[PDB]
Amino acid sequence: NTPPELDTVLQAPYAYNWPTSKNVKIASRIGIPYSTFQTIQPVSDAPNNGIGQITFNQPLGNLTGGAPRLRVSFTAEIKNILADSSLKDQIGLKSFPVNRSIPVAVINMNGKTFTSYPAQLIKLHQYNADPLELALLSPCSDVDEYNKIKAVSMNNPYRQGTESTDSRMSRGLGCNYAYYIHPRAAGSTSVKIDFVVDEALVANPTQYKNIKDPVPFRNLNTFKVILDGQFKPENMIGIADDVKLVAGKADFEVDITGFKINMLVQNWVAPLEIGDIPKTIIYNTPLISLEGNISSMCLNTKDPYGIPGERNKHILTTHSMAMNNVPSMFAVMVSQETPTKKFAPDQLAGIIGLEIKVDSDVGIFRELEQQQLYELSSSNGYNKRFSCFSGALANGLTVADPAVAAGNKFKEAIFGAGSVIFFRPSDLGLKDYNVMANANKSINMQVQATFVTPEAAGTGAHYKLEVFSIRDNLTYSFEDGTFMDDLTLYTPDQLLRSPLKLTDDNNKLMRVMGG
Amino acid sequence: NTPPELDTVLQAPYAYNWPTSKNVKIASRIGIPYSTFQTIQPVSDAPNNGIGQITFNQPLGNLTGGAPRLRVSFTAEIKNILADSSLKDQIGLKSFPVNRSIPVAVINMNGKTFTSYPAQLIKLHQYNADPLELALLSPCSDVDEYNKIKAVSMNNPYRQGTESTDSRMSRGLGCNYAYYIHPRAAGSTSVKIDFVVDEALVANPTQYKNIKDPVPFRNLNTFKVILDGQFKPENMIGIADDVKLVAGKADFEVDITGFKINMLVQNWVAPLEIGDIPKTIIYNTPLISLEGNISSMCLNTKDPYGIPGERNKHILTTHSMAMNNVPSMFAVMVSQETPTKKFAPDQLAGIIGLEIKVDSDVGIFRELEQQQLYELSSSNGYNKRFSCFSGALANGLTVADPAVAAGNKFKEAIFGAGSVIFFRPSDLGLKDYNVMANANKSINMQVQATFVTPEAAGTGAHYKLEVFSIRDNLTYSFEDGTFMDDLTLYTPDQLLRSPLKLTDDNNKLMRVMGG
Amino acid sequence: NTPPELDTVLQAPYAYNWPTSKNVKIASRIGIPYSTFQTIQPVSDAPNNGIGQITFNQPLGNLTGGAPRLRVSFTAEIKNILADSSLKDQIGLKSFPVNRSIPVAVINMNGKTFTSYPAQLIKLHQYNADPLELALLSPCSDVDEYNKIKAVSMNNPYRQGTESTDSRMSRGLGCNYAYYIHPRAAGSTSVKIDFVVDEALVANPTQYKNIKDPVPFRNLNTFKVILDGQFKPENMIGIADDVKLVAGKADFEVDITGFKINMLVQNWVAPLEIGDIPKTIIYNTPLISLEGNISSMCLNTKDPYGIPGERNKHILTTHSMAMNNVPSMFAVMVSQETPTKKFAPDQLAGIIGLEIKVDSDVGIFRELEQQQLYELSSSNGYNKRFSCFSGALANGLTVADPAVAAGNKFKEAIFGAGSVIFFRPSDLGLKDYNVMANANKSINMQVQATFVTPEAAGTGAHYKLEVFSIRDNLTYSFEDGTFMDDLTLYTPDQLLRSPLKLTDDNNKLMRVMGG
Repeated sequence: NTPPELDTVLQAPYAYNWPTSKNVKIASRIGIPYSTFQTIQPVSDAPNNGIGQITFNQPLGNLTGGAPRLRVSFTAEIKNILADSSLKDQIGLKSFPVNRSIPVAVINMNGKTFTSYPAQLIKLHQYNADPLELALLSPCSDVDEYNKIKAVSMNNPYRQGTESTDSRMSRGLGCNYAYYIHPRAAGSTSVKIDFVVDEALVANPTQYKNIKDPVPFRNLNTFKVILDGQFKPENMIGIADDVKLVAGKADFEVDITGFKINMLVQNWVAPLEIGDIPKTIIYNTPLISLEGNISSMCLNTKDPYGIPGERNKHILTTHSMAMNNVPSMFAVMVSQETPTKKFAPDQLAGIIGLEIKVDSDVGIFRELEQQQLYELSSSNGYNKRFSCFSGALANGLTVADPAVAAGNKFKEAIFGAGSVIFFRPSDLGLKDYNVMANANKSINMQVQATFVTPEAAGTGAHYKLEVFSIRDNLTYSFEDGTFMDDLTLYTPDQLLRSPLKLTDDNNKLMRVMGG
Repeated sequence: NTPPELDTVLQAPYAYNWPTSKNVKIASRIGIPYSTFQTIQPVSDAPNNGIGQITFNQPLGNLTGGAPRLRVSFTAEIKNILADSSLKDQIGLKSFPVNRSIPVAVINMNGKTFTSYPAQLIKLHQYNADPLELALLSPCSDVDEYNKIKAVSMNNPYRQGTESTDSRMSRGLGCNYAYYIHPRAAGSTSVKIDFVVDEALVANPTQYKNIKDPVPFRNLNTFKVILDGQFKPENMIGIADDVKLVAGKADFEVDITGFKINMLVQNWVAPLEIGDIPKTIIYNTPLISLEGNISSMCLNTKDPYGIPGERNKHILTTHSMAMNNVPSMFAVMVSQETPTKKFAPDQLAGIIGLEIKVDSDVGIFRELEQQQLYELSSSNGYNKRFSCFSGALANGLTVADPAVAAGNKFKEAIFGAGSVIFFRPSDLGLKDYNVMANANKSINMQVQATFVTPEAAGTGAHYKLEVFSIRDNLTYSFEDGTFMDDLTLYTPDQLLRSPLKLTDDNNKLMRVMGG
Repeated sequence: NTPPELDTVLQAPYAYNWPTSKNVKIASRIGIPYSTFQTIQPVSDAPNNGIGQITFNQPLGNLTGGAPRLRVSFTAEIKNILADSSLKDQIGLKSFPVNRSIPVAVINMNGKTFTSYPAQLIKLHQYNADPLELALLSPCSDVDEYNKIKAVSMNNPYRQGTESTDSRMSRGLGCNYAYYIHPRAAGSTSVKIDFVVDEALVANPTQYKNIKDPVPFRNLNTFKVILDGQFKPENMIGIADDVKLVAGKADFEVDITGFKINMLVQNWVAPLEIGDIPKTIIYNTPLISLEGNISSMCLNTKDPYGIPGERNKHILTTHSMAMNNVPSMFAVMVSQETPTKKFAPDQLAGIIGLEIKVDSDVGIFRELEQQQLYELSSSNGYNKRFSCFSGALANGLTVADPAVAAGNKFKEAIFGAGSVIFFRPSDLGLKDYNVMANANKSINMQVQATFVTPEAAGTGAHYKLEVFSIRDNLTYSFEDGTFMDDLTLYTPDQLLRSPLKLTDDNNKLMRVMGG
């Protein structure tokens, strides 16, 4: 054996590639103009507390912006605050408050209805995208890293603009959204705050994924958007966990008043320079479905801030989930189904173990510990840090401090927000090689998750294991006005025989959707 | 209608692209050496307080570095500080203090003079570039996010190295620049600080835009740089707004002494491996011009920290701006023309509305509110967050706190620094399709800006609306020694008929300048 | 002279590149599965304090993950802590604690032994890579910015998860690694903390550089890993400099107990879709060598927090370093050879000057001041800020505060961690153009470094100037099982005549190694 001959190259700086008449060109520009925005009012008066069906109906010729936005404005009254609380860096909005407040939405484009679930869509998408991309969707794009929020915490998401490390990554007042706090009298136990939130609608077939440069829709003879409006305090208002309550009150009481809503769209004539618009335009419109869920009361007997190994290992196992084709990705999370406190972070469990069954293949990922489950999820787009994901004790030295008495340990204890595990069928390493993304092949799946919860010793709460699927799904816009959508399914043999793609395509006009 | 047939591909990791003799090559390197730096002294002794004309004159054969740097050193005495003030995280330099201190500069290259205005150039460029790119221009590249700077504020730009979230993005002591504080006696009301600032000169035709990998200049038989030196305390020294004054003093008094200045260049022989240097070398050298300005006294009757809707809507409208060709970009800002406090941030207004007239087309962008104006500016390179841009109350909870009395509300209130709106002619969405970037066509423009200011109720100040143009302008270096510069102008018909560019060029050597 | 004609293009958004059947394709996927992890125990019981030889021996067929990980777990008892110290944000691990604890490692692949020095490798690599890449190697990837760590410091690397600006970039508890603090009784002067660290092995031929997507090894009939285990407290445990000691104690006393260690690998069967594995696979496996070192006692007579110009200019000059070929990069650092405090940061000097001799060419880089040395090092991958690199006083206002008495100046004074200067032979700008990266040409090098140290006046310590080389070195895996490694050397004339590469290759499957 001998090493093979390797050819040589002489690297030199790009500065020596001299700009000349042979390699320089002057650009002019056309673009999507900003003189083209219009405000669409709903067909009837929106409910003053934001609870009820809301409908928009507006035909639009030519091009319509692919990421239309909903603009809500309202007053929130927060009661049962201890008298003369400063509330510095302690009040704000929850993450993606518009889409979190819409359990279901129906969009009609030229007689074709699209039914989707924005609250579910954004619940997954918020953990699975570039933060700067998410900041263009919502002014409240930052997601909670920890299960309790306190004023001093460094990345406290209710920090004001001047008190935040990055005001873009805060949901506090004086950050990305307009607000006004009503005057607070001395001795007052309540506060009124006006809000305005301009957020992109996360619902099929909108282009929330391509919010950087969204492909517009064309020639909408019929265009309706029907929302299940659930803009209730629990889906919007956030209060830090160290805000003190009035004596004899368990939780804060919040009321939404003066609720208004409009849809903001861009509408413009296509320029002649780009040429004739093609007969059939394709749009990436992912189908998210809850494949299975199951819950149980989880009772902690031992301290969650104590020895990590002695934390109560709660187990939930789904029923068999029948699927007629293979999704491109799955998402697993264990969350508190009925929250105790309405305005605190979403209580997710720290998943410490995961075993998966697919048809006859059993015990997949059984060997994996938290670090590898984090690595797995991160490799499929999970956008947060291990301190959050793990659900482990985040401030052990603060709690272990002997100055903190035994009765106040739990109060001081702050945990990571919890786990969301994204996995693809290729990660499973199935000996059945026909089980591949977008394969037209039926399968049965069962998911068991072992997890730890942040509740104190002698207390408990209900937790639900959820398994979602993210299927590749396209929407087709035909020249005659018709809209259709379908899954992109092929036989195992087609996909196995297809050409390899180890890199991006050299032709930059090409797009490779799904997988 | 039926969905079209789509071809399939099988994606696999880059790890499976095995390195072999067929796809591996070994590199060696040549580069711009670091043994090549020269210090050029000015022709005469520089003024000890940094006020006056400063001239460099140095012929240089072969290749000269495209981004030459000015290195200033001086002592600053700050007086009227309250006795025994700690000054922790409260003293530093303003952003780009070298270029901010040069209102005009003349560079001569082989008989061709280039006249530019560095203070204007950098005032725009600081808001319109990648932060890491800007950190290579100046050690004081961080721009103010808020109109008042206080010691506690999280991104306080006078935070010391150990107290900063990112010492690169601070302008404090113990960050990117050398300094020395003279010993402070107990009871002293003044402090002396030595500074040294090594900053790239932002003046045509220097390659401040391509600071990463600048294209060098060749064979400078004549090379002169003539600066209007205005290195005043007001253009350099920063003092936090919560530093307390001596009794009976309105503002701090600052004196510059021991001012020295040199120019740092790289000069080297071109390597033979890159081949013959081409006959004509092209350089990107943007032309920034103040197209129009107008000002007025703006009196606030209502509190700026009060109801945002009731903040005084000040209006300024430019005269008709005649232009013989169409610039690629415009910039609009409303700024305080005579500052009250000399060492505080530049007070910009929060622009809440913008009406633009171009020829017979009137009322463009009238529908746009702050979020969309921010989106517009950000899409054309604006590099700061909404909390800053908006000019809105940044710390509402701190101010609304009942512990803060009515007389101290204003003192506690901190606002966003204010708006800078970048827009292209394509953003306007004009009926007249001949109005395109780099079109050789005459136009008349008028700009009206509606804005709010940060001054208290019963006070006011003078604010000037400025409308800048950023024209595409190239500098040509001919083999015989001649330098020329010209705008890159073409007929509307030429530009309309040109080939479309939806993506970057596949050939990596190709540059596409302007647009 | 006249400007040349330049061709025009019309730029337009990527949204107008409509997705159609002509430019869209649907992907399916294969990937490196997560069902494939194995835990390998060592051949004998690991030493309970982590001191001794540790050997792994495990044959592995098919594909083995190119970046195998070592997982250490242990208990650390820290004694001599002042009674009832809170220890908030004051205890954690040093950077890369696994690899720092291994002075030498031998890896056997099918009879071919690779001897490397992980502690040296990571000492350089931690300063010379993308932080997000480094975070995948170790949970303690953040490197010290300053020579002293205090609790209040903004980027204090022992900040807990909830107290960190970025928990990924902290080495504190409740961040990237599992831990447990044993209960602390009132009046206790010691604390016991369990740790678990899962860290990639940095040793030839592992793919620690390509940690994102590592190329796996194949068909290991013999696979042994022999470690010089030096998992001692000084290489792992970190204690903040403002933690107070028990009366009559000079330093903290720490000992390791319950030490265990395993190796985590991925092992899987290559999928048939990628085709036949090529005969010879190439791996990038850089060779780092200590070319020369020299030391001396460095006594500071004047205050390091005083006038920067009056700080003692210590000089160290290496002996002549004979090398038979030209390395692609060099690294220079001046470090404290025997630390005074065992659990504080590594004390590096601030290098203010650097003279280099190569053969008959003397005084290279003699003109360069600290800003240019920082620029030089950063252009070759140095990943930290000037505040750190310079070694200058980081908190001058804090120290110059008259409230701080003359005797407490040094205690308050915090300095940048110090300099690491990376330079290539092309940076030197030698007359002798045959001295190029990977040239098979012998040379003699001498390096002189002028530097300042952070020790107080009337004290001193031993500092060693180290000069490392980073040679391009490839490992070849032959189909018959054989492994070889060699430097990639060519004649000067071969490299000079090779084709120019001003940009990346258009073919994305091509790799260009070294240079």
